Amino acid sequence: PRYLKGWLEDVVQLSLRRPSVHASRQRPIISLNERILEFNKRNITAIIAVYERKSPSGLDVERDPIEYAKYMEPYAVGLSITTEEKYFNGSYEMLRKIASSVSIPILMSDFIVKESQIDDAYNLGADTVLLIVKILTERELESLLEYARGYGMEPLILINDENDLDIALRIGARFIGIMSRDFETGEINKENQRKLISMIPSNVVKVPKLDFFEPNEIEELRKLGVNAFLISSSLMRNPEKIKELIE
Repeated sequence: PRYLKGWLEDVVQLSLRRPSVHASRQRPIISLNERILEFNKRNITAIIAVYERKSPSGLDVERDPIEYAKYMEPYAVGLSITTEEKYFNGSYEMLRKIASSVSIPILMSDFIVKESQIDDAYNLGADTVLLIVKILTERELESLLEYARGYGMEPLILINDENDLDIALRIGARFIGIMSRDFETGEINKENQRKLISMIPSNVVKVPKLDFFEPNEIEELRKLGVNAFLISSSLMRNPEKIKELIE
């Protein structure tokens, strides 16, 4: 990985030590990026619903992992499940149980720094994985991208700034996610996100991450050629809102 400090260094050190899981895939592979293109062709808004394990406050808005996934299955283009344990309270067992319960694409969201983590994703039933440019060297990103494609996965490559985007385009990323929060400060900056979006070539499948939204904001981004949306907070607090993004 790159030279890091703070909690990002801490989670990288944890991920380097993550034991590989002993599981056997009993699930087809459903390409998430290609399903997004199918939704685009049918003019159906493509929402990747982000599941969060625990609520950040005492408000009892926690969702059962299976009920949430089953609720989203008829509407979402895919699901994002976070398997990081220390800060996000995820687990491999939670991913496995969700994947055996639904038949739509599952994105494994974690801090992937070694090949065995992609093995884990495949063996547990995930259809693709998240790769984060900021924590990897250019050559590590290239290697892990080729490695995931050897499983038939097109990973979602997550960028935060102009340097990230430059690397991603040069290595031939076809599936790019754009953060709305700054990586170093945690502050939401929709303005910087829209700037990066507008620089991505049209033939790349591009996916901004959004916590909250207004319906008009979605249409404006779709107008720029955004292909799909990663949405978290608004759907955890009100899962039924996904029905308002489709109809």
